[PDB]
Amino acid sequence: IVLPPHLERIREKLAENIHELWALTRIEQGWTYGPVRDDNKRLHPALVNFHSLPEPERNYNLQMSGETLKTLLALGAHVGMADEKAEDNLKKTKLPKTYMMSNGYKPAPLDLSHVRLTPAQTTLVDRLAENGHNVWARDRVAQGWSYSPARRNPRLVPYRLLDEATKRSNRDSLAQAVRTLLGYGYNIE
Repeated sequence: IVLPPHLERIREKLAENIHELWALTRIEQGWTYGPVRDDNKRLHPALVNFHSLPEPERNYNLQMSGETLKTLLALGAHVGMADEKAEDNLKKTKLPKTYMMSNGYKPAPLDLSHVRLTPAQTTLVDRLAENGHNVWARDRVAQGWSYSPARRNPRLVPYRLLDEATKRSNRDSLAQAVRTLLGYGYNIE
């Protein structure tokens, strides 16, 4: 079931904030920019503005954001605009210059400190995490979705096989995705 047209804008904004959060998480752990990945020196080429990612990487991120939204809908959630003023009123987290990369990129995820999941929303985050298509893309160090010798990609690790710490990282990523939607003024019921 394709993503409804009225959720296409939020698919883009969601992917952008997920990238900012991912980049922050990496930079906290000592990662810095370089054009070729180096896991010993912790250099990563994705520590750039979202719009400056290679098109295939941007497209993958948009696909993953869209599949969070489609999985919410498959779980029966009602997702719709409720507060048209919320987006204008959003602010970004202002990090110190110690978070800026050599290319001038500094992450600026949304300040969602005011957002509080309702019980039904907490339950939807839990059901997203437990859904059979949820994976940890271990090489991307990120939550993602897998929707369709060796056919399967073992590096997309099903949630049910993760150790507790990585389950917690995966679930928290989905919590921030849902809180991002709420921050932009969507109700989720």
